[PDB]
Amino acid sequence: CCTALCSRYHCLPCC
Repeated sequence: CCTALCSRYHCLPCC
């Protein structure tokens, strides 16, 4: 994902 927030707010996947 983008950073860590595995939420549907960052990229979409899990980080």
